[PDB]
Amino acid sequence: YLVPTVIEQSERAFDIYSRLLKERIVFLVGPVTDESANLVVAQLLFLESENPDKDIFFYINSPGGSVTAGMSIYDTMNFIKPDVSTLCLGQAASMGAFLLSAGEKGKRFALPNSRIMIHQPLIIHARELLKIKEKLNRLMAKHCDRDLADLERDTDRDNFMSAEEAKEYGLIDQILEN
Amino acid sequence: YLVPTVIEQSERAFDIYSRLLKERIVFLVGPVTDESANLVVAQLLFLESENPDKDIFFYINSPGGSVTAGMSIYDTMNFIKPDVSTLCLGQAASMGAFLLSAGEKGKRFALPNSRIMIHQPLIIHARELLKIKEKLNRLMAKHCDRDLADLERDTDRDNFMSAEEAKEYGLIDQILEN
Amino acid sequence: YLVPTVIEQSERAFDIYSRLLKERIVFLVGPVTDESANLVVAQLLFLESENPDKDIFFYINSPGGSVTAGMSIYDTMNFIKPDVSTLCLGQAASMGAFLLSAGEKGKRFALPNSRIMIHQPLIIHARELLKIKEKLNRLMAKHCDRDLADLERDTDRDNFMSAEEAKEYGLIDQILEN
Amino acid sequence: YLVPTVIEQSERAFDIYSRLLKERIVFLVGPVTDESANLVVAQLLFLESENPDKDIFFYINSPGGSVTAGMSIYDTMNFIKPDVSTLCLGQAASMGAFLLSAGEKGKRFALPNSRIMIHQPLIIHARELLKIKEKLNRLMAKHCDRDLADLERDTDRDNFMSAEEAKEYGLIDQILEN
Amino acid sequence: YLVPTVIEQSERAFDIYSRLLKERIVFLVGPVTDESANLVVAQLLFLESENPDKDIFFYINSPGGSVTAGMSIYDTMNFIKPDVSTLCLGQAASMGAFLLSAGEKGKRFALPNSRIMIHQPLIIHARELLKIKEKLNRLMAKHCDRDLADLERDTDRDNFMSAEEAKEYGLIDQILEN
Amino acid sequence: YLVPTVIEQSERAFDIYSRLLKERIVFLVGPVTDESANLVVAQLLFLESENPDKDIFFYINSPGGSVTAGMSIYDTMNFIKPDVSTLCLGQAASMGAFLLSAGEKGKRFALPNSRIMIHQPLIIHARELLKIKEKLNRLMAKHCDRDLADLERDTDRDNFMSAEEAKEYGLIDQILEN
Amino acid sequence: YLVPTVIEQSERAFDIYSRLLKERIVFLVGPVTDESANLVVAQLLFLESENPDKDIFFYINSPGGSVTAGMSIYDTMNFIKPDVSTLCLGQAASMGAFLLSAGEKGKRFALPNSRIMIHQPLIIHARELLKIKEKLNRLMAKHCDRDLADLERDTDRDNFMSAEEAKEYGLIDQILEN
Amino acid sequence: YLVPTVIEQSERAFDIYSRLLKERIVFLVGPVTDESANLVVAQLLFLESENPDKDIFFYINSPGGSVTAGMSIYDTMNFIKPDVSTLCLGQAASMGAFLLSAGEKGKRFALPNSRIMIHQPLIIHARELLKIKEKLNRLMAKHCDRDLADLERDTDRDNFMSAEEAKEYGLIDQILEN
Amino acid sequence: YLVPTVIEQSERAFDIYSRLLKERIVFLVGPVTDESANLVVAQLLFLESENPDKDIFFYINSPGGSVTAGMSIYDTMNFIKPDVSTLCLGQAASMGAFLLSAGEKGKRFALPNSRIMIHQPLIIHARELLKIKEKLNRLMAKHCDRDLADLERDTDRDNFMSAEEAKEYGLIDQILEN
Amino acid sequence: YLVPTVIEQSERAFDIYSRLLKERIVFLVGPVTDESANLVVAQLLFLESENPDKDIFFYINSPGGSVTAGMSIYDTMNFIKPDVSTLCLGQAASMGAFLLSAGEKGKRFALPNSRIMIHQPLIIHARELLKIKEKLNRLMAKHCDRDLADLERDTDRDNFMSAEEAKEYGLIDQILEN
Amino acid sequence: YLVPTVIEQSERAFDIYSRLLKERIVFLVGPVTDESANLVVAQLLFLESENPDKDIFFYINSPGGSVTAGMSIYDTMNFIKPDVSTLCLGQAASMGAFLLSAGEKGKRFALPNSRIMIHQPLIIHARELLKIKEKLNRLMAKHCDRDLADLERDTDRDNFMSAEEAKEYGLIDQILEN
Repeated sequence: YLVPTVIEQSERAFDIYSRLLKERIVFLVGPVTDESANLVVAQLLFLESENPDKDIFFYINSPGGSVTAGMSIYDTMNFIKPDVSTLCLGQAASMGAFLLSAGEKGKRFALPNSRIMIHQPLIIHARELLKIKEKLNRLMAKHCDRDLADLERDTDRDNFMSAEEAKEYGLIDQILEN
Repeated sequence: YLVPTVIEQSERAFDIYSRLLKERIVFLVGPVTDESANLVVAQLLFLESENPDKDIFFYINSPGGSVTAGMSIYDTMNFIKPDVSTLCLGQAASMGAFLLSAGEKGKRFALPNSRIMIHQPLIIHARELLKIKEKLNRLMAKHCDRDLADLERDTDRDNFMSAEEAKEYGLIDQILEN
Repeated sequence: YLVPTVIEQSERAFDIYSRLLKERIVFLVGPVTDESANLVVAQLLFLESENPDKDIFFYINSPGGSVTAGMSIYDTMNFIKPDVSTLCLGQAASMGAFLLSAGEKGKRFALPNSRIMIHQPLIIHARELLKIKEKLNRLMAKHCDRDLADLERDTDRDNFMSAEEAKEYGLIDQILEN
Repeated sequence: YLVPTVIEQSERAFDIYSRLLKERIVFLVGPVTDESANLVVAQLLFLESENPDKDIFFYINSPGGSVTAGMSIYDTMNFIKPDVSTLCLGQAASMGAFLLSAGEKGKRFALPNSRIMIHQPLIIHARELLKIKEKLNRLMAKHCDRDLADLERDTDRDNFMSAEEAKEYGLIDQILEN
Repeated sequence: YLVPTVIEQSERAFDIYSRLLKERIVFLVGPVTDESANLVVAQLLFLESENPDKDIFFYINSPGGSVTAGMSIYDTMNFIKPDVSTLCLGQAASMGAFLLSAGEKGKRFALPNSRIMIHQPLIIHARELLKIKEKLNRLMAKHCDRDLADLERDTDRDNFMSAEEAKEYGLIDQILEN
Repeated sequence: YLVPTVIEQSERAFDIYSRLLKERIVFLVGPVTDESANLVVAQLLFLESENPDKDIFFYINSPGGSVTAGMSIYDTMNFIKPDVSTLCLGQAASMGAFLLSAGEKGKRFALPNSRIMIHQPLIIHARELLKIKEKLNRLMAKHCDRDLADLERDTDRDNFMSAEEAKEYGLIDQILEN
Repeated sequence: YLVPTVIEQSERAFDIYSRLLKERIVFLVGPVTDESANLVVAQLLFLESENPDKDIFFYINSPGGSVTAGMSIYDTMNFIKPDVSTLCLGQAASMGAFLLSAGEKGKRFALPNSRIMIHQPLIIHARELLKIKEKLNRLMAKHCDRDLADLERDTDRDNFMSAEEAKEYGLIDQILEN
Repeated sequence: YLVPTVIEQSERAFDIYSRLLKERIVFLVGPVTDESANLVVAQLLFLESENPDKDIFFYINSPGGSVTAGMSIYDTMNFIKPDVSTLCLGQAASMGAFLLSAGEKGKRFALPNSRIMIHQPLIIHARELLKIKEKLNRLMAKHCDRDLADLERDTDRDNFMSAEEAKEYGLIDQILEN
Repeated sequence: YLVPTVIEQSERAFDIYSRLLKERIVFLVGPVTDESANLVVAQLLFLESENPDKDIFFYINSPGGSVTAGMSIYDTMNFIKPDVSTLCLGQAASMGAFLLSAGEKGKRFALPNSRIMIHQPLIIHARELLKIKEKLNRLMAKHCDRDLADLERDTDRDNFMSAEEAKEYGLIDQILEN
Repeated sequence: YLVPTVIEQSERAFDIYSRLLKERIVFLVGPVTDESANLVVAQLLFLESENPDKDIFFYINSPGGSVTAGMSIYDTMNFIKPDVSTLCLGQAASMGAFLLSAGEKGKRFALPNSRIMIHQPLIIHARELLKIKEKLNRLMAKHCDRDLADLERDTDRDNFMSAEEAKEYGLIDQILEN
Repeated sequence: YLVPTVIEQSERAFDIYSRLLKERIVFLVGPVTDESANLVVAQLLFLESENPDKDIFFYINSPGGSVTAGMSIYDTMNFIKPDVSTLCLGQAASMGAFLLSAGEKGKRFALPNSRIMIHQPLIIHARELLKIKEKLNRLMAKHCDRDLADLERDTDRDNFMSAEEAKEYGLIDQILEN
């Protein structure tokens, strides 16, 4: 795709994504891969360095992806000093929902027509996948202020939640209309 | 394709799309994908930032695409402060028609020889697709000042509407000859 | 993937990876190949030249790769004067775990949700692979302050270790939460 | 792969390989092909031109490749005035080992965990390959201060030598730990 | 392949091939194709224009290629005023050997370990290929100061000549060791 | 695969499947396709013709398949006079479970380690698939002596039932150990 | 697929399809192609020859196919003396529905869970397809005792009819449960 | 492959596999698939019918395969009246080892150089695979007169057992040299 | 390939391979696979059954193959009562040489221009392949009346032996000219 | 290809190749492969068995093939008692020429417009191919009553001989016009 | 393609080609390949054997093919005692025209709308193809009672001759209308 160039007044020419990175917006679009995860991490590290006291807005539009790739993003967000806010656009599923729910508590947002899926399909052998299964359900339960039993019950099913359902579940704090 | 470069007098060299983005024109061409949807969103966010009080012209030439990708565009247009006007060029179908009808009421336009299709083929399981089916028919009914029953009847069929038929249906407000 | 551009204040425009290389961060992402290994080496040599007394931070997110490619990285890290610190993000497996464990003793780190695998699948004939097998187990035993017998026992199995298990094993020195 | 950009203080921006070429380091990575061989030659000719009295460091990480391509490198190294030092990183095999052994006598180096293979698989008809077979064994014998009989015996087998074995064989002069 | 950038002192940044073109070196690497032949021609025309009295060094490393493509190079070399010297690196075969032998008489060189093949496989119908066969054998005989009968005999066989054999044959004038 | 030949004493040579068809056993193995469904139908029609008063044993080992293909089998079983008994071997899922449950009431069997899935993924437009969805849930409810509400609830989930669970659900009448 | 062999008592061994052809059953399964249409025709001609006064049962399970191929079947059925009865199993769509409706009036049957689609997608230029469109709608109107206007209205939509709806439409005469 | 034909004296010509089926030998060769499993089942059912009091010899040479396919074989062997003896030739792994261990107790054999692997890789979601995991470990523990804990420990690792180790484990009863 | 049919006088028509199986000749041609190994086993079992006191001639023309597949042949030959003679035609390598050497001692033959290779490339993890490596070297040493040390030395190299060299090595007993 | 069936009067139906095998004609057509070589061997063994005192006519039309495959044919022809005559049809090259020349001395024939090539391209390593090269040149020299030096000279070139040239060379004894 | 079966009254069932072979008609259809040429030869040899005094009718419908394959047919036709008549159906080109013209003089026929092309495209090196070129032109000149100069002129062009032109040229003797 052709990525548009915009001009910042200060003049500096940036592609549209770099222009938004300047505003501390990091995008995760499409499946989480080692490469896309590392770009998210590189951007998060960069933004902390430029100003440790300013929020980072992590926009998620993603069907899922690699667990380890997603976990590198997760730990980076928890590790770096500035709060990382999250926003769900279109969808957040599997690791995408995980990363959404993992944003700074009180700053996790969704747009009204988004769909959030907490199902973790986990696809290594047979007991290595379970260590992951349990680890993710525990972290989700923590993020959601829910019992481990509730996440064990719900991350089992590929059902989507509306932004309101996700808010009540505890994955997001607010729904943004304007 | 080779994308031409034009010179803005102020001089600044831009590709033709970036030059038109400078005039607040955002293009959606071809199928709506996560990547193309995110480029539309990135452009819409950018334009709001540069001047929240100036209209954005969203030009649509698209056969359809992913629902969630289209919904990220939809919510962005509804979310950002400046009115987002829409124009149908060639065609708008499925999600393209949705996004066309979703433009700011009173500023939804079509060119005379365009063809607009409101059919929503929806192609997840079997009851997750219906949540979408109903959600889109309700939003279309809202956009069109039509009963839900009318959209349930018409989004069922892959028939195309002329710009005049779309105007009477309520998808567009005006047809532009000059 | 589109790699974002950021601006260094001094102005200089860099892609995000080059911007982090400026901060002495070298990334190894994905499988270790001759090309990716040589890029790591080129970066390590460069950084030593710019300032031999400053630490290099080598970030690893890798499932494994070629042994000889990994060994060129290993010898470069041991060869160049400045300490090379390591960090595991997401995962380090096979040669990735080797390179992680190979970082400067006292400066080998992991993030809390990473997974470290010391299994060396070794995939030449039949006795050329064993020279490698033994060489890697001896180096691992050295890195870990473990008996050769312990590495012979554990590099045999494709089990993953948590950051805490890796710390107790002796692959890493510290786990970083913040 | 994305090749990082670094800044030379003098400022000049270079990719990492060009930055190291400035320091007279030429890399041969991966199989020797007509294109990669010609890049090595072009770099060697360039470096001689800039300063005929300064050593060139030729870093080799290569499984082998075309004989004629390798011979163009070989003759260029012997032809150009400045000594061309060599270093084995990871591995040097077949033509790679040939080029390693072919470096300036007294300046042929290897890293400790590298593996050097002098086997020449030679893969033209049946007697054209032998002219090559004999020519390479004679040149190897010359480089190594070994009898033709010894190279005829050893270039026959696909066994790898450790850096110490290669040093005793006569392929390299020194092993570099620091 | 990544082509290195070097800096000319005058500063001007050039890729390594352009930097050598500045020194009047033209490279023909790999098979002769319409595109690669035209690049050689474009470079030869350019160099004549910049300075008609300075020699051009045409470096050949090529297994062969299209006859008509090779003939465009041949006529350009004969046509342009400055002497075009030739050098064989690695190999020159079929059209490559033709172009090597076609260099300015007294300035045709080879490196010591190169291999030169004058066999012309000629692969149109059946009598169109013979017009070419005869034309090339006559031109070779001219270049070599040999009888047509000798070229008819030797261009028949796919045997390689050493630089010394090529010198005695009459394809090259000198062999360059230093 | 090679299909074995066996001899019937009466002698007549049959492939193993034809030999079992002679004993009134019809196999459905693998996905239900138009071709495999028609073979089942052809066999069922044949067997009724040979003896309308003898039971037909329909052995099912199938992950699912086309609905219309499965329905041709279903109607044939209901249509032909002799009772069609069913047996689940390995698995019966989607249409396979449907056909299993559809066997003559009182003669629906499963083997102890089989797994039965009543989930109907239904993969036409959007309201044509629902006519099918409802039709299949109603027929399942009939077969199982369950409310439509129970099948609407359970055919929604891709969970497998053990033979005992299927027996309690009402899909099978008996479990056969010997 | 393996086609079973059955034995006719008279003994004669037949594959299951040939055994049913002996009972005057002709199957059309899957898309109508020139080859499958010609097999249907060959069977119909054969059966008329063996006994011109006995009905032929043409079983249809088909999504559609070539118009000309379907028309050869249609004319053969109308041409040959014995009545050709039809039965819909699973489905009959496009040309399949045409051929179903085309059976002898009073002997057109469907099984209860079949789905019949009269939509004729017609996929030549632009006016050659219309000659077909009109011809098929006229023949359907004839078969159904419906106005041309009704078929013009309904063959326009890809909706499926239940056996009862098809009976009321006039495509079939009876629905067979037993 | 061409399958040889042999003549039975009684004369009857059989392919070699059918000739051995006559001697009650059933072969499972290669991966267990729905088709190969059903052929094994068809053969087992046939053999029981011909003589319920004669042993069946099931020869296994298989790396593994589908669980449900393997379970249909397992239940058939347990279900049919005559003892089913088993023999491991070459190897039995995963489901192959399961089926080997599942033979009639006291009649489970292996050849001396065979290799038996009880590892069950299980490759559905995440808790459907565990129902299988537990079910197979329980059945293995039963077959082997071992604790569930021992199978949970050993079916975890992809290690091979010699025939003697398998005998001591309890997978086989005897090793056959002659 | 078309396999010729020949007539046995007794008349019985056989393909040429079946005709030779009647003479107790079993062929192993090409790579040893599970399927080809099982055909060899099936033939060996058959021949023992027809006459346990008559020799079987196993003709080998094979580059190698699967170890486990080869071992099933090996154990069958050792297991069945009649001596199994072997003959090398063209070549026997890897497992082919193993099976050749494994024939009945005193009846292992080769044709004069055959080439026998005892190299065992063994291509599982890293210590599972060694169990095989050692097992095969021990069996070879047994077959050859050689020390384990000699086979460890020679099965290491991909050199071919002439029939005379194989005879002296101890792989074969006799060379057959007539 | 469809292979015709002919009737032998004695009646017995044979395919045309089997009918000619009955007349002791063995065909080698196309490249020599392990499979085609083994069919030739199987036929030669068969024919010797039926009548050891009758000549076998081996018809060759072949561009070449595997050496070991060809050698199995060669040794079989030399091994079996009846003279094996040879005939070249169309061509005999490489191994085909070898096998032609290898026929019984005094009974080696060619048709007048055939082309015979003794070039042995030999396409293993580098000294394993030479053992073959020398072995084949020695056998050819034997067959032709020529010096080893003459075959070393001529098997070097891919030139074709007419039947008369082959006769004078010593590859064939006679040329057959009628 | 399905090849029809016909019944010979004597009854004997033959495929249609075998039935015509019985009438001494040999067909060459499509390109001449080693396999199709050998089938023609096998048929010609067979027919001579059955009755050396009866004509063979060789029907040609072929665009061309391999020269050596065609020459094996040519020599067989000239070699075998009975006259081989030829007939051109549809076309005869290149080797097909050669074989047509090569039929027994006075018995070479063509059908009226056939097209005969004597162009010999000859598609080896460059002088091996000419030996063929000359040989074929000489044989054509012989067949046609034309000068070598005339065939050298006309076999040069890819023009087609009508049956009348071919008759006047001398390729055929008669044109058959009835």
